Amino acid sequence: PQITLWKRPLVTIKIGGQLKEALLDTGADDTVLEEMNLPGRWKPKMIGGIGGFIKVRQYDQILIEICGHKAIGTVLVGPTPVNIIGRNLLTQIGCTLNF
Amino acid sequence: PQITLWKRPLVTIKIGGQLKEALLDTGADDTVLEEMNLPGRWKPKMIGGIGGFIKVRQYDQILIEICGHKAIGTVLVGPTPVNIIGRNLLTQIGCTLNF
Ligand SMILES: CC(C)CN(C[C@@H](O)[C@H](Cc1ccccc1)NC(=O)O[C@H]1CO[C@H]2OCC[C@H]21)S(=O)(=O)c1ccc2c(c1)CC[C@@H]2O
Repeated sequence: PQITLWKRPLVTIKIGGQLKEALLDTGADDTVLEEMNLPGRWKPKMIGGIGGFIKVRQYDQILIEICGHKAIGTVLVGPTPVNIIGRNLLTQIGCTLNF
Repeated sequence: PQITLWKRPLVTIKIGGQLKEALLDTGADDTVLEEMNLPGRWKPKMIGGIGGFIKVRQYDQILIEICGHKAIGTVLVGPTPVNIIGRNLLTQIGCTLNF
C-alpha cells in the first residue's frame, strides 16, 4: 500500500500472539514496543530521544507481522508511550519513503 | 526520490539561510530542530518525546527547503538530540510511505 502522512502512520501488527497498533517510524533505528511480558532472554538497554532516556529490554529474533508482511529482528520493550516500528523491521517489509 | 531505510533517512535542509542535516521522521508529528538563531517572532511551547517533555520555541510559517522541496510551516527549536523533519512538513513535500 501507500500511506500518506496527514495522520500518524498507524498499522496493526502481530507479535507474541497479540495484535497491536504501531507507528511506522522512519526516524527510529530500532523497534520499541510498549511494556509486554514476552518470554525468553533479554538484555538491558537505554535509548534516548526527545526528553531523555528510557530503560528497555532488548529481545532478539522476535517475529512480527506488519500489515500481513512478516519480519524478524530486534525488539525493545519498555515504557514507551507508543508502539514504534523502526528501520530494522521497516526494511524487511520493503518500506520506502517517496517524494 | 525513493529512499530505502537500511540507513538513516538523512537529508540536507535550508532554513534561515543556513544548511543543516535533518532526519525524515514519520514518527514525529512536528518538526523539531536543534538550538539555533532564527529570525522572527516565536512563542514558548512544550513537546513530549520518548523520554519526556522539553520546552521549545515555536516559529510559525517558516520557510524551509528539504532535499530541494520547499515547505512553509511550523518549526520547533529546542534541545532535541537530532534535527527531525516531522509530518507537518513531510506532507508539504509530498512524502508518503510505500511498501
Ligand atoms: C527523536 C528521533 C530521532 C527518535 N525517536 C523516534 C521519533 O519518531 C519519535 C517517536 C515517538 C512518537 C510519539 C511518542 C514518543 C516517540 N517522535 C518524536 O519524538 O516526535 C516528537 C515531535 O513530534 C511529536 O510527535 C510525536 C512526539 C513528538 S525516538 O522515539 O526517540 C527513538 C526510537 C527508537 C530508538 C531511539 C529513539 C534511540 C535508539 C532506538 O533505535
